[PDB]
Amino acid sequence: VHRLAEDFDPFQDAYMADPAQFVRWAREQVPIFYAPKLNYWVVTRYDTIKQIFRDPVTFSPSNVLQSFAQPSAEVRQVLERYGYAFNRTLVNEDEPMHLERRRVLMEPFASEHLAEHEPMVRELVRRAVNRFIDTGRADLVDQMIWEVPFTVALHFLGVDDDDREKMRRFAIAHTVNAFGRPSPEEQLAVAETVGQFWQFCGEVLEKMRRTADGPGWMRYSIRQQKLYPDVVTDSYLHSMMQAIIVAAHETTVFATTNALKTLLEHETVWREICADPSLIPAAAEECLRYNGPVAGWRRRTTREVEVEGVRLPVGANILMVVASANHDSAHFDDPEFFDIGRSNASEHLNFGYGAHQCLGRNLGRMEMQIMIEELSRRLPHMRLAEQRFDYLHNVSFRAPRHLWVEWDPAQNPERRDP
Ligand code: HEM
Repeated sequence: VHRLAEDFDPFQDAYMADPAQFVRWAREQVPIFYAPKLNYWVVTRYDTIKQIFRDPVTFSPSNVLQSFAQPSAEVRQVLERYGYAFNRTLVNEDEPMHLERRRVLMEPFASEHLAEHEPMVRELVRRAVNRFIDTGRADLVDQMIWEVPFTVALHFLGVDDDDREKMRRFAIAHTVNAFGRPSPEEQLAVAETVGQFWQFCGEVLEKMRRTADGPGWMRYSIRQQKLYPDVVTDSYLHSMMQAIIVAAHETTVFATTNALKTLLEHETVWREICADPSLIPAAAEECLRYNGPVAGWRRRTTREVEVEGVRLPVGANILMVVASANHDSAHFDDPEFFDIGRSNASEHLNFGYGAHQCLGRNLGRMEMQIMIEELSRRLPHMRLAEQRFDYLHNVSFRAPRHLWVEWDPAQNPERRDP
């Protein structure tokens, strides 16, 4: 138990594939421990994690997007060449300004406004499945799930048709760079893309200011800046395109990939949702609890504070193993039961809790639900193919990189006889 704390290393297959099992020892008997390989304190229980999320002044989100790689002089030089001035934009932003900015920018995330995006999501998903449904073997990640949430994010922002086509090359992987230990080479490749995207978005922001009464979050926020000029700076608005894409893209990809893996691995449940699609919203919620995209999330203390009887110093790094909380028998009855009927499944912590709780969570849920319904209606007869599941190593987000499935196209429901 002393040994497991000293040896704690999340940069390995077992933490990525099943973090809740990997730390079950700690959830059961060691609710806080220091991990000297990380210089992080690690918490694993549902109520400890809710307590930390509940106080954003004591427990700052300043380290949420902090890379574990050693810092890069070449990275800084590339970003300064492009005039990069990305702000800490909501997810890792401190009080008091975070809640003031969330108050003025949150309206377009309301369920009533996200409802306008539903036809576009349905069309993207139908068009993606059309491109592979007649083949009989496909990787659901590379052949649909990767791209759909990137395009959805650009629609939520209000990016115009020509600009979305020019943005295809910016749909890169950010998870290892922000939450893991990228090589010097990967760090520099991401920096170059980020700087180029900063330049591209400066130009999009001028155009959006010319059509400020048009649709989407960016134009909403430009109109809010006119009402609250001392709350919304120009560089914060410039930062909002990247912030939303990072927030909305791989999160949703990982959630959907995991949900499909779990539903196909639990064949009786796949059969149930193929028979009764009204079960899909609740099923997607239990997928988030049982096999969610968030392994871990982070905070840094701003004052000495007692957590589980241990007084942490100022500036202490905390890893909250959200997947462990989501498997915690002290909150979830029979947590190893994958139960799509679970009434409290939405009490999972993949969207956080409290002041920074995910603003886009209902759009993420809608995308998951539409992708599951399209595949259960048009490919009920598919099955997971034999394959190895590989996870990129990082502290926060987990999903297999590929998800191969196979089926008989002649038995597709849209071709099958009555
Ligand atoms: C399944 C998909 C998603 C997951 C798992 C997810 C997860 C998260 C998490 C863990 C946080 C931090 C919560 C906290 O500290 O309490 C967060 C914040 C946020 N997410 Fe999401 N997210 C998802 C989808 C999206 C989408 C689709 C958007 C945009 C439309 C989005 C926008 C945001 C924003 C703007 C924040 C910052 C809120 C704040 O700090 O006040 N997310 N998300």
